[PDB]
Amino acid sequence: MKWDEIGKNIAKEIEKEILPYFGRKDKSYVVGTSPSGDETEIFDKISEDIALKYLKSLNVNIVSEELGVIDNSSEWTVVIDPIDGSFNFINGIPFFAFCFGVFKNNEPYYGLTYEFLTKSFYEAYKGKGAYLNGRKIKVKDFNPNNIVISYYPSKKIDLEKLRNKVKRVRIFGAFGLEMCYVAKGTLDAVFDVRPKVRAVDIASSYIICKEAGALITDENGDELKFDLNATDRLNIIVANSKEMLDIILDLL
Amino acid sequence: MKWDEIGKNIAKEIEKEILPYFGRKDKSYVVGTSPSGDETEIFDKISEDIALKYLKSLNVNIVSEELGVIDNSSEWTVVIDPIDGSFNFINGIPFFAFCFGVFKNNEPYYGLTYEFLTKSFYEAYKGKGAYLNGRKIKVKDFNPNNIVISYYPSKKIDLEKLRNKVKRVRIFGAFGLEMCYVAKGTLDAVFDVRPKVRAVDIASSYIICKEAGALITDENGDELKFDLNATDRLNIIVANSKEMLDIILDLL
Ligand SMILES: O[C@H]1[C@H](O)[C@@H](O)[C@H](O)[C@@H](O)[C@H]1O
Ligand SMILES: O[C@H]1[C@H](O)[C@@H](O)[C@H](O)[C@@H](O)[C@H]1O
Ligand SMILES: [Mn+2]
Ligand SMILES: [Mn+2]
Ligand SMILES: [Mn+2]
Ligand SMILES: [Mn+2]
Ligand SMILES: [Mn+2]
Ligand SMILES: [Mn+2]
Repeated sequence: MKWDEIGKNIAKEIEKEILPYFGRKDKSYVVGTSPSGDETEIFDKISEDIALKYLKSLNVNIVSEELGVIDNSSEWTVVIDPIDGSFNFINGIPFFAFCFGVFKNNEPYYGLTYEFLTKSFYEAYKGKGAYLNGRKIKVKDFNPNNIVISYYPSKKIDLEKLRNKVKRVRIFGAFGLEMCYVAKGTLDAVFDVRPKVRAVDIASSYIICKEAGALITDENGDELKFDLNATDRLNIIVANSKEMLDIILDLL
Repeated sequence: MKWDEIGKNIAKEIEKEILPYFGRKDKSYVVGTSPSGDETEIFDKISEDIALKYLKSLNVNIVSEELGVIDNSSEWTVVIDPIDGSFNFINGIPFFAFCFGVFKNNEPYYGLTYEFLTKSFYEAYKGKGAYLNGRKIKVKDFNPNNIVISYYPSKKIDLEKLRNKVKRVRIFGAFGLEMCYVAKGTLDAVFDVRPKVRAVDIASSYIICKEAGALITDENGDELKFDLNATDRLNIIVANSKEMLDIILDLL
């Protein structure tokens, strides 16, 4: 059973257990507060549990938004965001996804990202190409007019500066899956200078952007580095290229 | 035949023959320039071309994005947008719909709005009430500590103010469909004062929205009143309650 066979299973299973919850704002209570502050809706937990029901038997560490960490001493740890974008999901906004990330000794091994309503498996092995349902995806070739980013800026962020250079603005309110929309050349880039995105949100899509050509810098335009934890919020800047990144970095 | 049945029929046909196309930015390409200006792309013309098949035997007036406007000197006028949010559609962003607005002597009569990705019919008869797939829909009870608005601003639009007063930005690139979201209680609002939206984007939802209880309006809040042609761009502010309208108006 390969790592994707693992992930893919989990995601499909999760798919069926929780789709009748999409929009159903009346069907979901909160079951508790998680490490990062965020509230765990029952839809959230339920998804993470199916994940836990598979990775439980194996000897591996776990990182997972709701539940937090579960160190098992292995040179293998998985990072799952059981639902990337609980909001959109409960408010019937069709921008959610499942995030599965595997790390051998804190190093990129294989990232799974499943966007439920498209049936789109975004996955990629460390050094082996980033794909889309098989099809070979890669970031987009920059265009100094046709830029199309999605942002989550800070107060100090000059907005008019940005918006004048950007050709199209989108903001789908799920940063992981938005990364993958960079992964395939849809989006030119997507940042978040308002430290919110935790490890568990960007893990699986970290690995895929890498294997697709994205840059994935931090605030000061430096090679983003992070720790495997369901805590600590950080500044990420996934991008299309230098030039793009260039553009971003300054406006901040 | 009941309009609603005719609206649904066309929709299904459209989805039958272009959902395959979804995301495949390769297979498509520009085909003409629309009267409004815009570039017509094959999926668009394929979609429209299927509409007119059904709506030309009816000998009704017809008005749509690509072709423009066919005058049959009837009391009845169909207004069509074969794909709302082309861009996203041809670029894997799962946010796009079919807009079927039927007018009785330049006066709202019926409205269909179809979210292909979600199997969601947004329909409304004048004086009947806004429906989603059966369930009855209304906007959402305002709450300043929880606004969720989408928007497309120009120059004189204080972005400082907006993001600071609101609690969640969600820009989606499909105004027509966004209207149905500001009509089912997903967003508190969505305005477009970067005059790009046209009759064919709003029309069918202008209905649905109203009966759902929203307060559509123009620049200076004086109720939205539009002609029925494929050109003539026009500001607009589909709002939750008056507070929203206020706020949108304040910032403006
Ligand atoms: O789109 C984001 C997201 O939904 C976050 O959960 C919220 O805290 C932010 O303020 C909003 O802008
Ligand atoms: O969402 C819209 C849209 O997709 C248009 O194509 C683009 O010209 C606008 O700049 C963008 O904000
Ligand atoms: Mn959360
Ligand atoms: Mn989550
Ligand atoms: Mn998440
Ligand atoms: Mn267009
Ligand atoms: Mn269109
Ligand atoms: Mn449109």
